[PDB]
Amino acid sequence: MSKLIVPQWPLPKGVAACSSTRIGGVSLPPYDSLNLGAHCGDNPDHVEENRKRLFAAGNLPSKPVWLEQVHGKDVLKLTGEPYASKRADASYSNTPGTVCAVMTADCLPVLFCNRAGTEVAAVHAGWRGLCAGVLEETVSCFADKPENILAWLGPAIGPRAFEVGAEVREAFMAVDAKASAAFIQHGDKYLADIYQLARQRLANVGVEQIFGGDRCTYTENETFFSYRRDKTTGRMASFIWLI
Amino acid sequence: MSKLIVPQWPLPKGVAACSSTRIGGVSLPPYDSLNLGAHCGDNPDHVEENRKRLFAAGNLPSKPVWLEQVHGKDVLKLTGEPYASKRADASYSNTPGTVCAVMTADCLPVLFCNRAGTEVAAVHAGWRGLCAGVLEETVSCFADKPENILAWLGPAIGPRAFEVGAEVREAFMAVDAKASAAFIQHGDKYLADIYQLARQRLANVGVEQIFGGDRCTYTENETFFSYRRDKTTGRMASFIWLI
Ligand SMILES: [Zn+2]
Ligand SMILES: [Zn+2]
Repeated sequence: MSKLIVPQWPLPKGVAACSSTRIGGVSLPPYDSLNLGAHCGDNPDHVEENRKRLFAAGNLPSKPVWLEQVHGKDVLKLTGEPYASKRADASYSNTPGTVCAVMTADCLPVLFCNRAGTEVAAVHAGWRGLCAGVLEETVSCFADKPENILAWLGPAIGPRAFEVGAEVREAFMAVDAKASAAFIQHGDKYLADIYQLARQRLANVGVEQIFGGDRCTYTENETFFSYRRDKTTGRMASFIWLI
Repeated sequence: MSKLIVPQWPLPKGVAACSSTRIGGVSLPPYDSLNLGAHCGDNPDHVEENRKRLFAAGNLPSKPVWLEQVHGKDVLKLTGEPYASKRADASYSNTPGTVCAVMTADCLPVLFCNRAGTEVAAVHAGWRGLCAGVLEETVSCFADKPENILAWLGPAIGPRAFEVGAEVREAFMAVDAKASAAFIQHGDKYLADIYQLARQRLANVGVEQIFGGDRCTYTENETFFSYRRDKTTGRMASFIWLI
């Protein structure tokens, strides 16, 4: 009964993508059902069961190439299983069968693929990496032209729960003063719209086509895990790959 | 104008309580008339006005101490504004003037107080915190004995609309098989009686005096906001305090 989100976009013929929810797994509170993360304290066998179940649900051709997400802006081109460091917050693939995966629980998941369906990419974009331009570095790994790139914004904490400090807002404006529209005042802090921020950097890059960005990990607690909300909790993941 | 629900129970001397409804406000759809929630996308000034009307109608001594409800089971004791964190789903107070409040739109609201009139508490009981035991934790905050504690169940999504998966039912039965009675199958799901579950947990702790729990936020769409019913909508709240 694993419920799986399918990105609403003109998915190209040779591309398959899926994003998970906290439902249909086997873990117990505070990671109650489909927790894919192996680093939040959950029962290690349950995490294996959840992964085994989601891979089947998603018809993944092979195991996802999990990164060592350090909230930076480095993109790891999945050229071949023999890697040095998997340390990074994005992956790019031009290889059929290889699975791009990003692990999240509030941070912005973003999936990319060219219209021809010959190259994909997955990104975990927290504010720091977002601000440092992880989306720009990902896009630049694409041989194709921005014009031909599709971007899907996965479930993340929305503009009603993503409360951030004044530095975060000033951090963004100090790169593209137009980020001012993504912040609304809420006391000595602001309510940021990570989707709006992504769209801006994406536009700056040329990517005219963007979908998703209509969910909230924090608010829809019955569907997603949320680090901001629960502190100790499970993890969801977004996957893309060339068939 | 600001129709205010008054708990039907043996209200003690120095205690006052009220619970709001969607009527008598200033908001427009999908939050038409008295929305109290400031984080559901409503017009803040309207929310600002809806709150001022209620506080007057309710004749509250001060502004309510809004919590950061995360659907957990943490209870916050209101002894001094400088608080480490506001993250909680229940509040307790033995200080006059202090207003305990919980914001809802389906989840179970519960107000507490002792027969003496020296202790009060409010609880936002989502199904997880209810299961994880937020009512027991709230009670164990009272210096008085359960025998003397009065409990009121405010409007929540009733037993004819609160549909849940096998997980919910199982989670509850895990804690106490007796919880099987609050569930009645509907297709591949069940119909839960949140009030029934509250009463059981309340009884396990010796709370002999329980009132209310005859409403349904979902069904009575002309009186309450419903999260299950409307996806985007306002919020009601329940208030209690020592005069
Ligand atoms: Zn993150
Ligand atoms: Zn709730």
